[PDB]
Amino acid sequence: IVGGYTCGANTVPYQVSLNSGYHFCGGSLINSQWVVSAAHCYKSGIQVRLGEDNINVVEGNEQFISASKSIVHPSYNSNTLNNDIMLIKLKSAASLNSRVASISLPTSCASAGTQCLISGWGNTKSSGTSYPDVLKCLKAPILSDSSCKSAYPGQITSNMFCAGYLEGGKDSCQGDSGGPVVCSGKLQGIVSWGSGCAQKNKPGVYTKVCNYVSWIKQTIASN
Ligand SMILES: NCCCCc1ccccc1
Ligand SMILES: [Ca+2]
Repeated sequence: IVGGYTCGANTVPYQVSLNSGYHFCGGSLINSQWVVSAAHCYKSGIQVRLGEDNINVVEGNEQFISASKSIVHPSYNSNTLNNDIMLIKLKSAASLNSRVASISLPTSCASAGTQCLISGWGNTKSSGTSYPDVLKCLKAPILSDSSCKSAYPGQITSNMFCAGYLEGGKDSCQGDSGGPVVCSGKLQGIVSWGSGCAQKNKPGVYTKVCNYVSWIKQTIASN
């Protein structure tokens, strides 16, 4: 997260860190045994880390649980990142509490101008590299579909939206991938891609979760 703030411990209780010996992507807890992330975060050997603030220190509210199954979206295209969504089932159910809680799926899509909360442990610089240990947060509005498509000609599909600031300075970045965009209490986006971070006229692109709710609900119910 570039241009954001320190969230504070456990203030984003649905935020997960995906770990394969190191943090590599975020995700969102959507019930006790299922996490939503980006398909581009797919890998073997994932441990889901719940209840994290500092990812390099054991602070007392963590739950570490191996993934038992990953399900990349049937139509994920790694070339274009269309359908950049993946479900991860936990080997055992998380113990739900204050510090570890699920986030609701959308009932309908969000509108341009709606403010959302984006969070992660990604790079905090556009001027180089610096990875935080504690969770970072950013409030940002959903941008109009036309400003998104103007920013990224030929590359935005109906399964994507842009959020942030065309002026630059405030964005998601490397390491935030797969994490949440929460608007009005619902998971409306997943950190998906962009051109650099926090650059002028290049806002972040996010998977549009409202298009996937029926797939998520059917998949969970069958698995
Ligand atoms: N604002 C876009 C978010 C950055 C996502 C990302 C994923 C993988 C490699 C670099 C960046
Ligand atoms: Ca920790």
